[PDB]
Amino acid sequence: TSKLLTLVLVVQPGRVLLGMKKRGFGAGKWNGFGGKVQTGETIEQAARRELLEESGLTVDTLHKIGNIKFEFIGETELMDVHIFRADNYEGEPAESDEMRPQWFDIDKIPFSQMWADDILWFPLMLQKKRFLGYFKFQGHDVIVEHKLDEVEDL
Ligand SMILES: Nc1nc(NC2CC2)cc(-c2cccc(Cl)c2Cl)n1
Repeated sequence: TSKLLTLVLVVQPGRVLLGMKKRGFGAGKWNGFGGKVQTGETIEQAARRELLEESGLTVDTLHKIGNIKFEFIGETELMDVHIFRADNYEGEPAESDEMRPQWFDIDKIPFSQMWADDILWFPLMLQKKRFLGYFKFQGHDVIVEHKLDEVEDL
């Protein structure tokens, strides 16, 4: 089994918008915006909705930039995460019950308080190189195996 999940990174020249998750799974980490994809909708439809609800932003075009499956040792279910880049948006970022948004300069991204994988795939996302990966975790904080390829090489 895989759980279908969406993640959106809103980017401007030199900076990325992240949100501090205030509750639930991954509470206390900065991340992009997203969540579960419901049965009967597309991955993209979920992403647009969840961005608006969590950050206040409406996006025109979402660019598909990555797909990573995550496995946790000792656990059955995988997370299938679909990652998008937004280069333009309407509205202004604002705190919601789920997320507190904040801009970070690209040389100041707080990787030590993000999911452990972000530091490894962020450079591909920032360079607009579409990618595919597979990560195996030992608990929430330790990466046992990480694999990443640009899809151009497959
Ligand atoms: N950056 C990043 N890294 C992740 N790494 C996997 C160890 C969990 C998972 C997620 C993610 C994406 C969408 C929704 C949810 Cl709930 C999550 Cl947790 N994001």
